[PDB]
Amino acid sequence: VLQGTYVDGELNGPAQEYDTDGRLIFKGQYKDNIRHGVCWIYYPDGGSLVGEVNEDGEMTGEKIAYVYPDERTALYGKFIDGEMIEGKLATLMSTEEGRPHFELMPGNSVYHFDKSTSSCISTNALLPDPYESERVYVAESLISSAGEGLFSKVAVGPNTVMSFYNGVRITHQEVDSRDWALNGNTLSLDEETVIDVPEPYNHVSKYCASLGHKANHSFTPNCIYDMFVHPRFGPIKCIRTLRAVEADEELTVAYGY
Repeated sequence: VLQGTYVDGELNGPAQEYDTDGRLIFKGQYKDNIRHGVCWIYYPDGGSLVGEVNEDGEMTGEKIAYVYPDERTALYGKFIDGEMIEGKLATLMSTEEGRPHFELMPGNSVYHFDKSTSSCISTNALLPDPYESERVYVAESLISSAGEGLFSKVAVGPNTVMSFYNGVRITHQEVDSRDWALNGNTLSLDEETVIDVPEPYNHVSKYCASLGHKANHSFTPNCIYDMFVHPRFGPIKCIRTLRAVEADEELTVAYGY
Protein backbone atom coordinates (compact mmCIF):
# COMPACT_ATOMS: atom_id res chain seq x y z
CA VAL A 1 0.00 0.00 0.00
CA LEU A 2 1.06 3.46 -1.11
CA GLN A 3 -0.43 6.63 0.31
CA GLY A 4 0.68 9.87 -1.38
CA THR A 5 -0.39 13.39 -2.26
CA TYR A 6 -1.21 13.74 -5.94
CA VAL A 7 -1.50 17.01 -7.94
CA ASP A 8 -2.65 16.70 -11.59
CA GLY A 9 -2.61 13.00 -12.33
CA GLU A 10 0.81 12.75 -10.69
CA LEU A 11 2.27 12.08 -7.25
CA ASN A 12 3.60 15.40 -5.84
CA GLY A 13 4.23 15.96 -2.12
CA PRO A 14 4.39 13.70 1.00
CA ALA A 15 4.07 9.93 0.59
CA GLN A 16 4.35 6.74 2.62
CA GLU A 17 4.53 3.08 1.61
CA TYR A 18 3.50 0.11 3.78
CA ASP A 19 4.25 -3.53 3.11
CA THR A 20 1.60 -6.28 3.33
CA ASP A 21 1.99 -6.72 7.09
CA GLY A 22 1.37 -2.99 7.35
CA ARG A 23 4.91 -1.99 8.37
CA LEU A 24 5.90 1.47 7.26
CA ILE A 25 8.67 0.83 4.72
CA PHE A 26 9.08 4.19 3.07
CA LYS A 27 8.63 7.81 3.92
CA GLY A 28 9.47 10.67 1.61
CA GLN A 29 7.83 12.72 -1.07
CA TYR A 30 7.35 12.50 -4.83
CA LYS A 31 7.80 15.10 -7.54
CA ASP A 32 6.26 14.35 -10.96
CA ASN A 33 5.68 10.71 -10.02
CA ILE A 34 9.40 10.27 -9.05
CA ARG A 35 10.71 9.99 -5.49
CA HIS A 36 12.43 13.23 -4.61
CA GLY A 37 14.45 14.92 -1.87
CA VAL A 38 15.44 13.24 1.38
CA CYS A 39 13.77 9.87 1.70
CA TRP A 40 13.78 7.11 4.34
CA ILE A 41 13.50 3.41 3.53
CA TYR A 42 12.84 1.13 6.51
CA TYR A 43 13.61 -2.55 6.62
CA PRO A 44 11.45 -4.97 8.67
CA ASP A 45 14.46 -5.64 10.88
CA GLY A 46 14.62 -2.03 12.10
CA GLY A 47 17.49 -0.94 9.93
CA SER A 48 17.06 1.88 7.44
CA LEU A 49 18.54 3.69 4.49
CA VAL A 50 18.35 7.47 4.29
CA GLY A 51 19.51 10.14 1.90
CA GLU A 52 18.64 12.58 -0.84
CA VAL A 53 17.61 10.52 -3.89
CA ASN A 54 19.01 11.22 -7.35
CA GLU A 55 16.82 12.41 -10.20
CA ASP A 56 15.59 8.93 -11.05
CA GLY A 57 14.48 8.62 -7.43
CA GLU A 58 17.29 6.16 -6.62
CA MET A 59 19.34 5.98 -3.39
CA THR A 60 22.52 6.97 -5.20
CA GLY A 61 24.97 9.59 -4.02
CA GLU A 62 27.94 10.46 -1.83
CA LYS A 63 26.02 11.27 1.36
CA ILE A 64 23.71 8.30 1.69
CA ALA A 65 23.53 6.37 4.92
CA TYR A 66 22.63 2.98 6.23
CA VAL A 67 21.40 3.24 9.83
CA TYR A 68 21.48 0.21 12.17
CA PRO A 69 18.42 -0.71 14.34
CA ASP A 70 19.60 1.34 17.34
CA GLU A 71 18.85 4.38 15.10
CA ARG A 72 22.27 5.80 16.03
CA THR A 73 25.12 3.75 14.54
CA ALA A 74 25.45 4.32 10.81
CA LEU A 75 27.59 3.74 7.76
CA TYR A 76 27.80 6.96 5.81
CA GLY A 77 29.01 7.66 2.30
CA LYS A 78 28.72 6.52 -1.28
CA PHE A 79 25.87 4.25 -2.32
CA ILE A 80 24.58 3.46 -5.80
CA ASP A 81 20.99 2.33 -6.05
CA GLY A 82 21.02 1.41 -2.35
CA GLU A 83 24.24 -0.69 -2.49
CA MET A 84 27.08 0.52 -0.28
CA ILE A 85 30.24 1.30 -2.29
CA GLU A 86 32.10 2.97 0.56
CA GLY A 87 30.64 3.67 3.98
CA LYS A 88 32.42 5.08 6.97
CA LEU A 89 31.30 4.58 10.54
CA ALA A 90 29.27 7.44 11.91
CA THR A 91 26.67 8.42 14.47
CA LEU A 92 23.26 9.85 13.59
CA MET A 93 23.37 13.03 15.71
CA SER A 94 19.88 14.41 14.90
CA THR A 95 17.18 14.74 12.25
CA GLU A 96 16.31 18.45 11.92
CA GLU A 97 13.38 18.81 9.50
CA GLY A 98 13.54 15.98 7.07
CA ARG A 99 17.24 15.37 7.28
CA PRO A 100 19.79 13.36 9.24
CA HIS A 101 23.01 14.94 10.44
CA PHE A 102 25.96 12.57 10.76
CA GLU A 103 29.19 12.76 12.73
CA LEU A 104 32.02 10.44 11.54
CA MET A 105 33.73 8.28 14.10
CA PRO A 106 37.53 8.39 14.32
CA GLY A 107 39.36 5.78 12.29
CA ASN A 108 40.11 4.78 8.74
CA SER A 109 37.93 1.69 8.35
CA VAL A 110 35.71 1.83 5.30
CA TYR A 111 32.96 -0.72 4.61
CA HIS A 112 31.39 -1.87 1.38
CA PHE A 113 28.91 -4.41 0.08
CA ASP A 114 30.67 -7.78 0.19
CA LYS A 115 28.10 -10.59 -0.19
CA SER A 116 29.74 -14.03 0.25
CA THR A 117 29.94 -16.88 -2.33
CA SER A 118 30.32 -20.73 -2.01
CA SER A 119 33.98 -20.25 -1.43
CA CYS A 120 34.62 -16.83 -0.11
CA ILE A 121 33.20 -15.68 3.20
CA SER A 122 34.58 -12.13 3.08
CA THR A 123 37.15 -9.82 1.55
CA ASN A 124 38.01 -8.70 5.14
CA ALA A 125 37.57 -11.70 7.43
CA LEU A 126 38.97 -9.73 10.35
CA LEU A 127 37.11 -6.39 10.09
CA PRO A 128 34.48 -6.60 12.87
CA ASP A 129 30.95 -5.34 12.39
CA PRO A 130 30.84 -2.10 14.41
CA TYR A 131 27.28 -2.46 15.67
CA GLU A 132 27.82 -6.07 16.85
CA SER A 133 31.19 -5.39 18.50
CA GLU A 134 29.53 -3.03 20.99
CA ARG A 135 27.00 -5.62 21.98
CA VAL A 136 28.46 -9.06 22.23
CA TYR A 137 31.71 -10.98 22.78
CA VAL A 138 32.91 -14.55 22.53
CA ALA A 139 34.11 -16.44 25.59
CA GLU A 140 33.97 -19.80 27.27
CA SER A 141 30.43 -21.05 27.34
CA LEU A 142 28.69 -22.06 30.56
CA ILE A 143 27.24 -25.11 28.75
CA SER A 144 29.89 -27.71 29.63
CA SER A 145 30.02 -29.74 26.46
CA ALA A 146 29.87 -26.60 24.38
CA GLY A 147 33.22 -24.88 24.16
CA GLU A 148 32.87 -21.20 23.25
CA GLY A 149 29.69 -19.17 23.65
CA LEU A 150 28.31 -15.74 22.73
CA PHE A 151 27.70 -13.22 25.53
CA SER A 152 26.07 -9.80 25.78
CA LYS A 153 28.31 -6.83 26.68
CA VAL A 154 25.37 -4.81 27.91
CA ALA A 155 21.86 -4.99 29.30
CA VAL A 156 19.14 -4.69 26.65
CA GLY A 157 15.41 -5.22 26.36
CA PRO A 158 13.31 -7.68 24.29
CA ASN A 159 13.54 -7.63 20.48
CA THR A 160 17.07 -6.35 20.22
CA VAL A 161 19.40 -7.28 17.36
CA MET A 162 22.65 -8.37 18.96
CA SER A 163 24.62 -10.27 16.41
CA PHE A 164 24.76 -11.22 12.72
CA TYR A 165 25.04 -14.62 11.18
CA ASN A 166 27.10 -14.38 7.96
CA GLY A 167 28.87 -17.24 6.17
CA VAL A 168 29.51 -18.84 2.78
CA ARG A 169 26.39 -19.57 0.75
CA ILE A 170 25.86 -23.19 -0.26
CA THR A 171 23.04 -25.52 -1.29
CA HIS A 172 20.88 -27.68 0.98
CA GLN A 173 21.95 -30.59 -1.22
CA GLU A 174 25.68 -30.14 -0.59
CA VAL A 175 24.98 -29.93 3.12
CA ASP A 176 22.89 -33.08 3.01
CA SER A 177 25.44 -34.90 0.83
CA ARG A 178 28.61 -35.33 3.02
CA ASP A 179 28.07 -34.90 6.76
CA TRP A 180 27.94 -34.06 10.49
CA ALA A 181 31.52 -33.17 11.33
CA LEU A 182 31.39 -30.45 8.65
CA ASN A 183 27.88 -29.17 9.48
CA GLY A 184 28.60 -27.71 12.89
CA ASN A 185 27.89 -24.16 11.73
CA THR A 186 25.18 -24.37 9.11
CA LEU A 187 21.99 -22.33 9.10
CA SER A 188 19.22 -22.57 6.56
CA LEU A 189 18.73 -19.11 5.07
CA ASP A 190 15.98 -20.02 2.63
CA GLU A 191 14.61 -22.76 0.42
CA GLU A 192 17.60 -22.39 -1.88
CA THR A 193 20.40 -21.34 0.49
CA VAL A 194 22.32 -22.50 3.56
CA ILE A 195 24.82 -20.23 5.34
CA ASP A 196 27.97 -21.93 6.65
CA VAL A 197 31.07 -20.85 8.59
CA PRO A 198 33.60 -23.60 7.76
CA GLU A 199 37.19 -24.45 7.25
CA PRO A 200 39.46 -22.31 9.37
CA TYR A 201 36.88 -19.49 9.64
CA ASN A 202 35.08 -21.16 12.51
CA HIS A 203 37.75 -19.61 14.80
CA VAL A 204 37.64 -15.94 15.81
CA SER A 205 41.36 -15.37 15.29
CA LYS A 206 40.69 -16.20 11.63
CA TYR A 207 37.13 -14.79 11.13
CA CYS A 208 35.42 -12.26 13.33
CA ALA A 209 33.45 -10.11 10.84
CA SER A 210 30.29 -11.63 12.29
CA LEU A 211 29.79 -13.73 15.40
CA GLY A 212 26.29 -15.20 15.26
CA HIS A 213 27.54 -18.70 14.62
CA LYS A 214 28.92 -18.59 18.16
CA ALA A 215 25.55 -18.61 19.93
CA ASN A 216 24.79 -22.03 21.38
CA HIS A 217 21.60 -24.06 21.08
CA SER A 218 19.14 -24.20 23.97
CA PHE A 219 15.63 -25.50 24.47
CA THR A 220 14.74 -22.49 26.64
CA PRO A 221 16.49 -19.82 24.52
CA ASN A 222 16.74 -16.09 25.26
CA CYS A 223 17.31 -15.17 21.55
CA ILE A 224 15.97 -16.18 18.17
CA TYR A 225 17.27 -16.18 14.56
CA ASP A 226 15.67 -13.49 12.42
CA MET A 227 15.99 -12.39 8.77
CA PHE A 228 18.21 -9.32 8.35
CA VAL A 229 19.25 -7.14 5.35
CA HIS A 230 22.83 -6.04 6.07
CA PRO A 231 24.60 -3.33 3.98
CA ARG A 232 27.85 -5.30 3.93
CA PHE A 233 26.80 -8.97 4.15
CA GLY A 234 23.51 -8.78 2.25
CA PRO A 235 20.47 -11.03 3.14
CA ILE A 236 21.47 -13.01 6.17
CA LYS A 237 20.11 -13.83 9.59
CA CYS A 238 20.63 -12.00 12.80
CA ILE A 239 20.21 -12.91 16.44
CA ARG A 240 17.51 -10.96 18.28
CA THR A 241 16.65 -11.04 22.02
CA LEU A 242 13.39 -12.75 23.05
CA ARG A 243 13.35 -11.04 26.41
CA ALA A 244 15.45 -8.62 28.41
CA VAL A 245 18.99 -9.79 28.84
CA GLU A 246 21.50 -8.58 31.40
CA ALA A 247 25.16 -7.83 30.81
CA ASP A 248 27.40 -10.93 30.54
CA GLU A 249 24.50 -13.30 29.96
CA GLU A 250 25.12 -16.14 27.48
CA LEU A 251 22.94 -15.82 24.37
CA THR A 252 21.28 -19.03 23.21
CA VAL A 253 19.02 -19.80 20.24
CA ALA A 254 16.56 -22.48 19.12
CA TYR A 255 17.62 -24.72 16.24
CA GLY A 256 17.47 -22.95 12.91
CA TYR A 257 17.20 -25.27 9.88
